[PDB]
Amino acid sequence: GDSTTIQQNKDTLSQIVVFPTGNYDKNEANAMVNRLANIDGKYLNALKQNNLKIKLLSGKLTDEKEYAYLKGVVPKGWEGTGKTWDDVPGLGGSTVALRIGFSNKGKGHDAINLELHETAHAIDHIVLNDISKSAQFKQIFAKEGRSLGNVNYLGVYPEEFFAESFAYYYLNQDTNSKLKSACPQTYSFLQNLAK
Ligand SMILES: [Zn+2]
Repeated sequence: GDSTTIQQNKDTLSQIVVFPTGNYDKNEANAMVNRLANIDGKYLNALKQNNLKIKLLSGKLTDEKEYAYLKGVVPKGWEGTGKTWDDVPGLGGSTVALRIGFSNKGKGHDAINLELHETAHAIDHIVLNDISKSAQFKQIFAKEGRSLGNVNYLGVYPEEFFAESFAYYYLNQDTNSKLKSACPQTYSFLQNLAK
């Protein structure tokens, strides 16, 4: 095809994205925002309507004043390695905060791309009003919820199954074909949300 949808979507992301104060990888930051521009303008416009910002980081999480209490708190599975939220690869909630180079697979998380996955935790719980609670989805989540692995993440919150399957549905065609083959009803659910 062409780049027209991506050019509009990267310009819509400009309106809600926040970069570091200096000393960061500008090609990988802009490539993260391009990988998120490749998703859908309807959800990008809806997060812009909801003023939900994209915080790109290259430093301590505790250097943002909204995470100043988040120094010694220990997240699930990091007690055994002695680690805290201050060094997290990225997170989501009232805002999504994302660490350049650490949102890559295998940097202290098992997700295939944590950028798109934490962004999808925002699309789900802002734009779709947490559709992951809904019993029609839940029948499929109980059927197919772990056929793409990552089971000590996809077994903790329902946004994890949605966002990992959504990342397999957006990131690359080998992951499209793997999700279609492993979670077939889930691809038929996701196409009906996406259309
Ligand atoms: Zn997650």
